[PDB]
Amino acid sequence: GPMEQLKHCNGILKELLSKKHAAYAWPFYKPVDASALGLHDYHDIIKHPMDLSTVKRKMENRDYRDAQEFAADVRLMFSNCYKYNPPDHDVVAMARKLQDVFEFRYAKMPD
Ligand SMILES: O=c1cc(N2CCOCC2)oc2c(-c3ccc4c(c3)OCCO4)cccc12
Ligand code: NA
Repeated sequence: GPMEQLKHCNGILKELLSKKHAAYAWPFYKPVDASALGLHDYHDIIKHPMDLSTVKRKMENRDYRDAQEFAADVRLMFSNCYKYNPPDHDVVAMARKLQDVFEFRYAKMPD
């Protein structure tokens, strides 16, 4: 059921935030600070910002009703990176590596 599947989602989230993946997960830890990064068009291009700290707060607050809602947010965060940047940027390479971790473990969710 949704609560058990959400436990698996919480496990995935913990893994994505763990030292194991820190070499490529770090960009996704906190909301993009567009002003600090000089990305003055970021919020014109990205209508729905997302990041792992926001996903974690939503999980902790029981905001996600099912695993599909959680996965849509995680995928939104990666898609924003693919949308904003040229495909050969290092931040996109990091997004792709972290998304592989996410998708392969999400595919192991119990029914
Ligand atoms: O979509 C993104 C676009 C960019 N950009 C900055 C780099 O150049 C390309 C444009 O950063 C993102 C970051 C990020 C966050 C903090 C950083 C960082 C990058 O880089 C070093 C300094 O701390 C995180 C998630 C998505 C993006
Ligand atoms: Na989805």
